[PDB]
Amino acid sequence: SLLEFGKMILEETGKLAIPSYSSYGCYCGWGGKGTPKDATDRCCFVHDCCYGNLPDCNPKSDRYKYKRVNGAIVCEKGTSCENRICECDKAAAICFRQNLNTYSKKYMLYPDFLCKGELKC
Ligand SMILES: COc1ccc2c(c1)c(CC(=O)O)c(C)n2C(=O)c1ccc(Cl)cc1
Repeated sequence: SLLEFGKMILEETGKLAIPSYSSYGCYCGWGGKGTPKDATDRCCFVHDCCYGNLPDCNPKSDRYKYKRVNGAIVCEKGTSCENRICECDKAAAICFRQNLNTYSKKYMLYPDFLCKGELKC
């Protein structure tokens, strides 16, 4: 679920998901279109594609369980949808952590009109 994902993001990065990752670039949050602005935004593009692999799952609301094995995220067994949603969220949180060094506040609240075009998953 979005609330869990926000907690996983905060745990990984030390940034609050809202507002650091909820309106960032072209894909973090509302998403849709354009060339991702930077590595962090690319994390969000891939996460959007990951959710898109799961058209009959409901990632905003479906809760999954995960644990920490020392710092590593281990998705625990739930339903198929929950397992897959967890792996998508885990990857995004790790991606955000791996790209904190280039995270840029100038991309927060990035305007939709600067995000134009395709980019297939
Ligand atoms: C490839 O682009 C997508 C497609 C679907 C998406 C998202 C991004 C994000 C992006 C996000 O919030 O990070 C969410 C939440 N999607 C869904 O929830 C969703 C839910 C139910 C169905 Cl049936 C289909 C899709």
